[PDB]
Amino acid sequence: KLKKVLDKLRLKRKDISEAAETVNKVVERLLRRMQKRESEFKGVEQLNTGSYYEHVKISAPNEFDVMFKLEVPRIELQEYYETGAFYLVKFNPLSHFLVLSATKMLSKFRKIIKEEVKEIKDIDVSVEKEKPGSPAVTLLIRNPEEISVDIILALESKGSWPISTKEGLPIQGWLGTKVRTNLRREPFYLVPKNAQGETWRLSFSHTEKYILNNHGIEKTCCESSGAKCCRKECLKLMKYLLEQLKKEFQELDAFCSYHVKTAIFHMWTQDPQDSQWDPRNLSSCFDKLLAFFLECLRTEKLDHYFIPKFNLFSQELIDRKSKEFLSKKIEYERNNGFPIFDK
Amino acid sequence: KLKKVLDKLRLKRKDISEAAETVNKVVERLLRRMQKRESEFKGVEQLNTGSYYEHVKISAPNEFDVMFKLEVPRIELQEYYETGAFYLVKGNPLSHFLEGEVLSATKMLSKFRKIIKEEVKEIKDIDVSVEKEKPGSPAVTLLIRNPEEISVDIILALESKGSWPISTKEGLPIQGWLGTKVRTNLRREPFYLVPKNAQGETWRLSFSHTEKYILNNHGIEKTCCESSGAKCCRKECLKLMKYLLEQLKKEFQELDAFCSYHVKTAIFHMWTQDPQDSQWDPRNLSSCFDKLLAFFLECLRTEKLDHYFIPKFNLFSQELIDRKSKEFLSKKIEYERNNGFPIFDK
DNA sequence: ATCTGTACATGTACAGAT
DNA sequence: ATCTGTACATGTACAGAT
DNA sequence: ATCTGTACATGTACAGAT
DNA sequence: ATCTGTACATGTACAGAT
Ligand SMILES: Nc1ncnc2c1ncn2[C@@H]1O[C@H](COP(=O)(O)O[C@@H]2[C@H](O)[C@@H](COP(=O)(O)OP(=O)(O)OP(=O)(O)O)O[C@H]2n2cnc3c(=O)[nH]cnc32)[C@@H](O)[C@H]1O
Ligand SMILES: Nc1ncnc2c1ncn2[C@@H]1O[C@H](COP(=O)(O)OP(=O)(O)OP(=O)(O)O)[C@@H](O)[C@H]1O
Ligand SMILES: [Mg+2]
Ligand SMILES: [Mg+2]
Ligand SMILES: [Zn+2]
Ligand SMILES: [Zn+2]
Repeated sequence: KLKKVLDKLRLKRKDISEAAETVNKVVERLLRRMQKRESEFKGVEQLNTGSYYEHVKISAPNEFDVMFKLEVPRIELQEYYETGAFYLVKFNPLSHFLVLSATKMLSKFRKIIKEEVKEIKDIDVSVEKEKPGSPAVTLLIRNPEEISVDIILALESKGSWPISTKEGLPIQGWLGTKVRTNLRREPFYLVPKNAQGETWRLSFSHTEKYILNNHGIEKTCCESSGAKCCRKECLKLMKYLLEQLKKEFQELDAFCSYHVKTAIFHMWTQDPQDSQWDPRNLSSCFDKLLAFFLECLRTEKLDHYFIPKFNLFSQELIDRKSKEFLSKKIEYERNNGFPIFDK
Repeated sequence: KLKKVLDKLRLKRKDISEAAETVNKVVERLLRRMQKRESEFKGVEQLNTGSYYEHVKISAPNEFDVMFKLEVPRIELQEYYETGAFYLVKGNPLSHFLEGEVLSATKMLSKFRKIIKEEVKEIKDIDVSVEKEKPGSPAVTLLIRNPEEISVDIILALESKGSWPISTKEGLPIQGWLGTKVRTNLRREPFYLVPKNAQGETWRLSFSHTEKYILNNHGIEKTCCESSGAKCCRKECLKLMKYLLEQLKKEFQELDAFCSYHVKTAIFHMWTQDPQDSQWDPRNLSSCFDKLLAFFLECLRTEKLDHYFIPKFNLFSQELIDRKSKEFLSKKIEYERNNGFPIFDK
């Protein structure tokens, strides 16, 4: 039933092989260009993020997310009002992006990438028209197949995480206090998503990657000498429900995969035991996930998992209309055996 | 009953405070000295090991173990006659300890020892001498007196960052317990060679750093023994077993061949055999301790206790310990077991 | 003026003390 | 149930060296 | 400072056993 | 239908060499 759906959603090794071989060619070349040429981004380092690298990518290997992270000296943050997620950066190579302007820096980053792509004749690859606000430089590759790659500029700070995250990452009952303390000793990242043009947003893609690949209360969850859980499978099913709904109804344009990822982090925290995510109980697990996501919509509350004061479902970010709309559509699919899965 | 014993065994904060304040003074000074002038041990780094740093030290804070580890690039090992544990190592600073390519353990240890003795002489803050050398030991042992007697084993160590030696490939069977990711990461840590004998150029592998990790990350659940997790009795069983041996050892010299490492090894095997945190419930301390004794007794009777990291190395081989010694310890354990542990009452 | 090995600053888990 | 000392990991400041 | 080699985890694909 | 074993593929951390 849902096994049958996950089978459809499963990526093929051949497709993975071909898609990766190309994406890596391009990314390696873009990365080479940032240092081996005397740009402001010399020393920038690669960090693969998102669904493909978490092993929760569904349908096809056609969307890849990569951080080009840049370690910066002693940095001063100032929270953009009380948003929790957005900051101004303050205090050498970067002088010419001065307060460090996100858009000015992103523009140069973008300009370089556009130049390097022009010089690529191996592969059919253009640079997508800029979406204002967005921190990505998006590449549209065509093998025969359409593949998109988000190159995300990132500042890496080695200081302790900003105050807004102090109560974030409530993994203590699930992954534990040692894991949490160690995770919060990793750097934090700022990406140039706006709000305006000088605002950066916190990024925990590196932390989310760790969590995805170390998601059990037991150290052996999903390992060769351990028991398989269905945590990732539920994430996939939920992602697919949204993807399918999103491509049918334009009313759902305000919703994205990060909403679902956030909700399931909360579910995993609420239901820490690996036994509460037994493969045999895939149906009820998926169901309790839907129920939870519906409560978030109804209460208009979905807190950033790392930044509790940042509500992704705040009125200011998404209309009541949009939420009620998605509620009805989810409720419908739920109470009619998920017809949309059959497409 | 056993809670009451563990209460006695528990260290006091006051004693910990005083003992540590002194030990650290001495060790910091000894370590500072190694970095001086054209010392062959410049770059040597500190790594605290053993029971005190694993939180399984019992009775008093009176024995501390410290590795002074020294990174040695481009190093070639040759296993000493298929033993698994022992190896030969082959204007550089260590040049002075070589015998045509071969790094002498004893020559190196001797210099190490000489330096330490010299540095201790110059300490008048604290009452601290250097214990007479124990044959078949890699340690330089300090006897500090505070008022109270405290000993500190300074252990010379080579640090190699290469892959662990072949003999350990089947070692550390933690896959069903701590997992494959933990194991892979652990085996990416360096391995250590200490100058224990067999001859004067032989070194022995050391996994004290790994054992420390295991002790402090001993559960199948990541929250085992944490503030938002469930307490197990794994460490408590180790303490009780250590105490049984310590008490027996200081009464009967027949038990001189036995050490705390034997019990530590046995319990690593027990933890592997019983991976679930529920199999080590605090409420079931008695049966947990009992199954541990039963296991240790089987090891003695079958004369088999494999090094947890080096499976082919049997710590209870006839060549290391007499049948007599094992049977003796068997009877004494069996006795304590079947008479309510009278020796705990001392 | 810049660079650096060393010491310190900051944070938390663990366990003992209250 | 809360509070506190020690160990340990990671970041950063800086007197002495260059 | 950069690059390659090695080991193994997380996947997929599929046959034979249950 | 599911489970187990093997083969094949990609990702990633880190050591040793340059
Ligand atoms: N903080 C960030 N760290 C890393 N990458 C980021 C971050 N913020 C944004 N990005 C990347 O920028 C591109 C566009 O982002 P938008 O902010 O315009 O909207 C995001 C996007 O449309 C959607 C899905 O993101 P992603 O492709 O990473 O999803 P996935 O988890 O890989 O799954 P699938 O590819 O299978 O769907 O989510 C939106 N979004 C909103 N907030 C966030 C956030 O904090 N992190 C990530 N996405 C977010 C994208 O490439 C995005 O990754
Ligand atoms: N025979 C041995 N083989 C391998 N490692 C050993 C051996 N003996 C001791 N060690 C290592 O040296 C460490 C310190 O030795 P020591 O005898 O002090 O034991 P311990 O675990 O500290 O317990 P305690 O000191 O309370 O008896 C041990 O924890 C272990 O890692
Ligand atoms: Mg993605
Ligand atoms: Mg000790
Ligand atoms: Zn799992
Ligand atoms: Zn425990």
